[PDB]
Amino acid sequence: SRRRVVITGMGMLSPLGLDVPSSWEGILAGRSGIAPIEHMDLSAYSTRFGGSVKGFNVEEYLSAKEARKLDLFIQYGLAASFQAVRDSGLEVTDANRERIGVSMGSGIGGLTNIENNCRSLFEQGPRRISPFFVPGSIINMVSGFLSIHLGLQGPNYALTTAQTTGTHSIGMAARNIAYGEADVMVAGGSEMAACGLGLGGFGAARALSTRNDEPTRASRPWDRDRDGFVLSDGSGALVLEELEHARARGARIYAELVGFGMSGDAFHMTAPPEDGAGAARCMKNALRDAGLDPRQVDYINAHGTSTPAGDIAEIAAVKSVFGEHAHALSMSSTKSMTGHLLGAAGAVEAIFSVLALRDQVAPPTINLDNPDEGCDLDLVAHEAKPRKIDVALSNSFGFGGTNGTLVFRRFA
Amino acid sequence: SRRRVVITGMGMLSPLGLDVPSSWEGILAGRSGIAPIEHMDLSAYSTRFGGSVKGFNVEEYLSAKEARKLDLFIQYGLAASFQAVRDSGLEVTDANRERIGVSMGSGIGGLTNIENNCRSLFEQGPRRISPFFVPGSIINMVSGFLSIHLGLQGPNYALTTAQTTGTHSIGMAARNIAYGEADVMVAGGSEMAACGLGLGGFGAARALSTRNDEPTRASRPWDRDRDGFVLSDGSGALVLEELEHARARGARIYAELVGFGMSGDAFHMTAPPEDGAGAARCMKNALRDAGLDPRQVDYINAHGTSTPAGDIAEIAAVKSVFGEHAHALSMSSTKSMTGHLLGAAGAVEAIFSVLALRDQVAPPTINLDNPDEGCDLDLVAHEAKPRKIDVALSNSFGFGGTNGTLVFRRFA
Ligand SMILES: CCC(=O)Nc1nc(C)cs1
Repeated sequence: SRRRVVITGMGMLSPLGLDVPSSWEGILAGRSGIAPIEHMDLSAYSTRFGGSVKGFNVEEYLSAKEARKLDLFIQYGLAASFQAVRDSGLEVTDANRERIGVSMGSGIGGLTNIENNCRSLFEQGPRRISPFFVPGSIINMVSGFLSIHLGLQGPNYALTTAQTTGTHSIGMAARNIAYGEADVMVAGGSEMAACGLGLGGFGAARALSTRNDEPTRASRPWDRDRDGFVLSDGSGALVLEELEHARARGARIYAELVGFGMSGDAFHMTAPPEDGAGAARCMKNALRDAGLDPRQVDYINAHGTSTPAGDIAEIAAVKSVFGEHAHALSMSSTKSMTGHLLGAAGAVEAIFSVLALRDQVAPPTINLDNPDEGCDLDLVAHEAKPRKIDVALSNSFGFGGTNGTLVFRRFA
Repeated sequence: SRRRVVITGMGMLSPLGLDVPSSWEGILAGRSGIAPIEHMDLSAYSTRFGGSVKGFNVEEYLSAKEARKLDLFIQYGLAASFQAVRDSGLEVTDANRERIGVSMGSGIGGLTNIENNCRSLFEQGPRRISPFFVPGSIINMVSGFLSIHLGLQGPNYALTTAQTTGTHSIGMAARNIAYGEADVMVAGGSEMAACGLGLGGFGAARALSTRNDEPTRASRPWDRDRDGFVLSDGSGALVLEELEHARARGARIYAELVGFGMSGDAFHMTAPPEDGAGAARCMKNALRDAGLDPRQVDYINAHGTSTPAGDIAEIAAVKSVFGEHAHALSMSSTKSMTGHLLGAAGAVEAIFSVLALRDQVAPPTINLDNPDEGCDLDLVAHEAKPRKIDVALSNSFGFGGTNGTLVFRRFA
């Protein structure tokens, strides 16, 4: 048998705000965090908008000297991790520090730092590359820096599974606790790829909305006028905790993490299969992991990226998995508001799924003005929907055909 | 309930050879694969040598059309994966494809692709960025492309934990099989960071040997004249397999993977503590995991990077863990010959550890002419030592104080 895993702490930077309760207020009001990107010449670029983190103050977390050494994606990781640990009330001691680990990941990592260090390498040669370039940019330094600052000696690692990183990080953090390798983990992801290489990289693949005239309307999952996803920045982080350990110290428990699914499409590098067979296997694996029958699911936080092929495959997968229950469950895409935080997408959407359990409300899919062929499920168009939710799914489907599903259940 | 995990396949690219056997003959013969780098102009760099993969033909594995769009780390990752799966004699069917996953990792990833597309972006503009830039560069696409080529629909992910990547990838892939998430995993890592950003970034942090005039003598772990690590490129992949699944198909079994440890130093972003405290925690967890008396350990394949601080911390860690038995076991650094393949160090060194069990031989530490203060263990200076090896242990340490230990033993 296996230990049960609860959420005792949550932390976040999104395009909707600098913490969870502000972000969530935005989610439930159907606000967009999408706007033209500032302080950057995007003239030669086909996309000029995204979800930026607005008014982030890194000195709330770090000295100016330590923040200077660290990619924006690491600063966002640390902010969310610190918020989450503080949200948990957890106290690290000599007695427990070896039982507390970190799995914070990122899809794309330190592009902003790689751009600046390239600028210097090409203009001036290697001798202007920063000393802190490697340790200030590599993806495992959110885990590394947080572990050093808080004295965490538990499992210390980072995942990079593109747009599935946050979901994988949280699920495999939960595995560490359930099989007794740790009692507490800080898990999620962070991303800042609304930079030249991010917008250029994804623009070159024509993966991005080019709807520059109405940036708030660009992200329209399942709408017949969608034209690709919206690149967004930020971080999610949860404190996962073994249930007995949480009860003993009198922790506030948001929800129980009951199920983790993984699967590979083994199909295509960027495109899912049309029937979502991989997402369907993953969701089944997640429900079996939880010992739940598909009928018990009430809410799904879709991947719902606003790509033609991606949005339709998720409908196919849900119909397949859930048969005569696929219309009963509510399924929204909060990317309609936040855009796609890539590796951080799963972290922030896990939090939104937890808070849909707390508040008994399905968040909206905004911009779903004209559902496409076959998109006839309860996609919670335009407006939040209060309803009964005992069990919430959060899905993530990534490049390389890598899939992740988390199942959260109400704790009482 | 926890299942046993054996090695049925291995595959490799190293500075010593284009596969495992040719690599291994180099290891046993004490050959260096370190040489001035020929593939670029490094006259403006303080380090102008490393461990290149020599004569690599990607068209032994992939069509030119696919290879062109993939970073060398990914080509190297697939070449090792393909070798390993072929060497396992495993056949992939509808019966088993859902039970076969992949976790191939990288510390630094697609830095050549990211540098070249950065060059394109600043000299020309976003219109010259390759459409294949993201899928052909991000770290999780070794696992992705492998899954697409072989039809592996099991758990699909990648770790990025710097110089620990390969050990963590292998260990967590065994935890997948152990806990029943998969029956087979292809796990390891790949690296190709020998570009301007790679040599420059590590050069700017003053971490690299500058012994440009004698590159074969540069990597000298525990020698008093060591002056930094040597940067090397390549790939290690292993087929991990549940024991009864291996027995059921008459798999040839190289050895059993009995033990995995992780720990955080929670000390420093780049420097190990002088006492080897987090390395000691990590080996103690690994040994307890394997249910072993620490006197059972015959051979340690050390991290052994040829840094002043890293090398001595290891002696301390080993002495602290093994007490007087620290004088009986043999410890060596194959990095004396391969140099440091970073996130792939853990993968090729796991294979070296398994081959040390099969051929009953401790590979040498070359260039160990004058061992440093405290470095008084059997470090297998100069020449391979034939000796009894039932239990072999492979250590890795990384930036962010992230530690990994694997324990292998002979299987009969
Ligand atoms: C190491 C992180 C990484 O691969 N990031 C990438 N971003 C792009 C846009 C391509 S590869």
